[PDB]
Amino acid sequence: SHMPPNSRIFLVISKYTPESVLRERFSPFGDIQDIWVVRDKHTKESKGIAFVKFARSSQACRAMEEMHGQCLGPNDTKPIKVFIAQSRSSGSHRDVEDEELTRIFVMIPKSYTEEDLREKFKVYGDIEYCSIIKNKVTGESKGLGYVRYLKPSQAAQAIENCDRSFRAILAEPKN
DNA sequence: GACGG
DNA sequence: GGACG
Repeated sequence: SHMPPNSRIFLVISKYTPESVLRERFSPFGDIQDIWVVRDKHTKESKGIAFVKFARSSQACRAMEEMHGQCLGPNDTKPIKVFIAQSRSSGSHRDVEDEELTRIFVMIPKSYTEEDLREKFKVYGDIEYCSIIKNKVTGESKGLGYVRYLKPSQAAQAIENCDRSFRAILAEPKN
């Protein structure tokens, strides 16, 4: 229902954009599992808010990257906003920032240098920065590393496609 | 502009 | 198994 994480997008749309237009415009980006136009309890009208759940986080991220800022109708004045949605549990409505989506955390052989890591992970997208966690006295690698990509979908692709022995997960922010 | 079926 | 002087 909510698996995998970061596979649901949050939309700020026109109150007059129906679910069918969301399906037509967002289905190219992946396997849609649920489209949900949020309606006001008292008027039963759209609040101008929607959720779209995709089968993969990479699909949700590509949808966000391509569709944020687009318009969906002639009567629509403002562009739509598309974010990765917060979970139902907790998630105090705060917008997920791109910095929380672009960096992955991997287990790697001790022999890897930062350029070895970049070589193995450049195939999933444009890498902004690679680092390896080392003993800062001796310089020896602790076998853990970070890869930050330019786009959230690139980090999602890496997590979904790289060898399972890397144990690739989204990296928590430092603070 | 944030949570149903 | 797992975290950034």
